[PDB]
Parts: sequence; C-alpha cells; structure tokens
Amino acid sequence: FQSMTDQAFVTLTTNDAYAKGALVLGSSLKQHRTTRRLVVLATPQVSDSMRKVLETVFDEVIMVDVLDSGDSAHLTLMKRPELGVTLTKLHCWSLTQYSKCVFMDADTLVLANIDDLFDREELSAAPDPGWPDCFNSGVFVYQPSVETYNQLLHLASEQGSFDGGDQGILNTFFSSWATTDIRKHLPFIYNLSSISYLPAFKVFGASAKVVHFLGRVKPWNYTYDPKTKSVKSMTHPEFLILWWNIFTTNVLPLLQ
Amino acid sequence: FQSMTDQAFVTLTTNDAYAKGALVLGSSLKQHRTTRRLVVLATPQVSDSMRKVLETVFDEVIMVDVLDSGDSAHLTLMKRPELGVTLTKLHCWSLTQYSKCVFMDADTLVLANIDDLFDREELSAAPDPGWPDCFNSGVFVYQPSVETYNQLLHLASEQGSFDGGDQGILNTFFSSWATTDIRKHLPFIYNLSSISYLPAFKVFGASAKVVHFLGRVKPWNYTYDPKTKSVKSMTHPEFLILWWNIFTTNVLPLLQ
Ligand SMILES: [Mn+2]
Ligand SMILES: [Mn+2]
Repeated sequence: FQSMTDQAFVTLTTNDAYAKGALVLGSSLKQHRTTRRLVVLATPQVSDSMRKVLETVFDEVIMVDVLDSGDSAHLTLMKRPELGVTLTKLHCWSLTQYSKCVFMDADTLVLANIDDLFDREELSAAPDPGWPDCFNSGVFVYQPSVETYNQLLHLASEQGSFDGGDQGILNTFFSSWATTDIRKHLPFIYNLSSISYLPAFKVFGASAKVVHFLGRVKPWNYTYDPKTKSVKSMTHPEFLILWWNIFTTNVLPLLQ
Repeated sequence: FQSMTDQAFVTLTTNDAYAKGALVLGSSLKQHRTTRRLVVLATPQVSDSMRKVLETVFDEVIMVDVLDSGDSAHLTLMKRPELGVTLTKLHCWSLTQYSKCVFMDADTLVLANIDDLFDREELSAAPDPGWPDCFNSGVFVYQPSVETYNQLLHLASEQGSFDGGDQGILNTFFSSWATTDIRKHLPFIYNLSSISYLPAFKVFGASAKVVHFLGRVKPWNYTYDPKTKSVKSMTHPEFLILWWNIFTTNVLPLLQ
C-alpha cells in the first residue's frame, strides 16, 4: 500500500480553485504508484464541502489558519500582512510526523513516479528559468523541523521576501544552493516550467517527470469542452489536456 | 602589462556588424584591466578595413575560413553545410598556444574584471535561462586541445546540433555539466541574459559582471542619437547605453 508512512508529498490550497489543482496533483501521484503519504495544507477559505473532496485523495487534510492568534506564524503576519499565503506554505516545515517531504505547488502535475526524490536532502530543488541561480520553490525536498520553521519565520519577519512570495524567502534562507553540492540541484525535468528554448524541449521534453503550470492562467481557469477533449484559448498542449483528463476521468468520480 | 600570455579571452566575428560587438567587448575587457590576451576569430566575410580596426584592440586577429579545403573543419562542413558559423566558433579549441581560455560571444559586454574565471576548469559555463540544465555557450572556460577539437567535429558530423548552432553540440559533448561538479556552474552574473524575473534582478543585478545581448536585435542594430545619449525602440536600459558609451567613446577614436 502507501506503506512509507515516514515520508510525504505536501501541497497547499488557499481556496477551492487551487483545491482542484491539489486534487489533480494527488491523483497523478497515485496514478504513478507512490508509496508515500499525501498531505494538503488547507486554509479556512477552502469550503467544508471541498475539504471533504480533498479527503478522498489526501491521507491528511491539515488546516492552517494564520489569522488565528494561536497559529505560530500569526505574529509574523502582523509584521508582514502581505505574506499570508507564504506564511501558510512555510507550515510545511511543521509536519514533524515525517522525516522528509517533497513539497509540490497545487499547479503541478506528476507524469512519472518521482519517489526517487526521497534520496535527496534538504534543500533540493530545480533551477528557476529566467533567474537560474535561484531555485524554483514549486517543488522541493525538505526535512520538517520546528527549528528550521522558526528560523524561516524570523527571516520573513526581519526582511520580508524579495519577490513578495515564498521563493524569495526560501532562496535567501537556503542561499548556498547555487554554489554548493550539485546533488541539491534537482534536474529541471522534476519541475518543468510550462513557459519553457523549444529545441531543448524537442530533445529532453519526453523525459519530463513533473510539469509546473506557472503564469497567471492556471489549468482550471480554462474552459474545457469534454466532447472535443480540448480547451478554449498551449505550446506543448499535451500537458493541459492531461490535466483535464485526470480531472474529468479520475477526480470527478471520487465524491459521487 | 597584458603579461599573462598563456591565457586568453576569445571571441568571433563573421561579419562587420558582429566585429563592432567584438570591438566593444575587447574594449570592455581592457577597461576592467585584464592581464590576459585578447583574441578574435575572424572570417573572410569581415572586410580588410575592419580587420585592421580589430587589430587596434585584439592581440591576435586569427583568420578562420571553413570554405577553405585546407581548413580542418571543411569536410565536416560538407556533411553539415548549415553549421558554418558553429564550425568556425569551434576553432577556439585549436588555439593551443594557450593553456586555458574564456570564450565570449561578440554580443557580450564586460562590466567588471572577470580574470577569476581562469581559476575554473573545462567546461565551466553558466546556466541558460529557459532550459537551465543546459549551459549557455555565450561565455565558457575551456582548454584548447586538438584532441577535443576533433572530437567536437566528430559529433557535429555524426549528429549535427540539436539547436542548429553551437550550444546544442557543446551541451551534448559536455553532457555531464548539469549533474557533476558545481564549480563548473559559473554564476549567472558571468553571463546575464538581457532577456532576464524582475525582482531577482532588483536584488542580484547590481553585481552583474557580464551582460549577454541575446535575441535578434543586437546593440549595434539600434539607432543611437549621440546628442541625447539614448536609442530608438530596454527593461534595464543602462546596459545598451553602456554599450553605446564604450563604442562612441573608446572604440571610435582607435583608427582615426
Ligand atoms: Mn506554482
Ligand atoms: Mn550570443
């Protein structure tokens, strides 16, 4: 079964739109036979009915509310009120019931088994296109730790994020990534930006393991015509079609 | 003086337009006090008058003609007639009068002394934006070798270049770059693509050492109004203005 209880894939949904992503992401991990646990961090902005749909896919639906005065990140939010989503995402480090996790954004899709990511150590991530001496925070291998979590809150508090989101803050904290230990550089096929050199895709693209739907318009923002199995608007369109295939075929029949 | 005779910066001009780039690049290297030699590979498509202007900046203007039946790359050109420019560029490995060189495209500009690149070993290059598990071939540290040169011609012959240019072929040959030895990953500030995440530039951009004017429209294709010291059309415009400053101020007075 999903017998590797000490390790997990972890995602985040702040609303019902992103929950659809999480549902496709979780489904895709199970379709490729992960033995690890599946965890989604959900905010109270996700509806009760959606939370129950998430429980049909994830082993743990964990509520995170940074607006709660009892939440560990709440005092940081009062200093940095623009960082609500980021501070929520950072709660991934609080999941100390696991020795090692791979965080994945809810706008990612798994195309092959990536259980080999658990061979990696904190902080392993793939390079960001556009500024490749920063890693992209859509997919990363980390070790839950209260110490680490509080150090991240400390940084967020004192300096904010240089990009207003989590990537800036994680790159600043884990600032040795670009120059130390090549094994912490995940291959780009573990976090393949849908924005990404066409001739490079032509030769390396078939080996993609994870696609990351970056940019404003997410897969669930597309109007899908199920009849034609297409969308209305897509450089390598197979991925968006795959997303909608998983959603209509594997996600929809789960709450009945 | 330029007393480090065993090592060189090497560029390439296939015509008079690109020669203007080479002139600004060479000037910029001397303005930042390189102790290394400056070499430009020139084709016969560069005019005699331009070749003499190049001699005012470069220590060696070396003619390369792949159309010559006596050129080492000529038989490869007959197999791969679309690769003339690439095969010319590959002649950088023939410069065995030097133990180590940094190749730089004529569409690059140096902003600080980068003599520390000679601490690096073959093949050291920075990641390409867009496909960051490939290195960008605009700037790279290499060791001239006839053996290596002929192995590159062998590859070009048998497989061409996956991108129709030199980057594909150099990435295929030096295919361990992405996964082996982080010291072969030049920091992105040694080959900063003018196309490149705005908030990353805002915090890391001031430390840029070399800018690479990628894309179709090169700095010399701009109409510069010297009066206003501007151009007609530029996200971080300082670089293009710097290019034209070096050209009008330091390049033009050199042949008189
Ligand atoms: Mn994302
Ligand atoms: Mn170039």
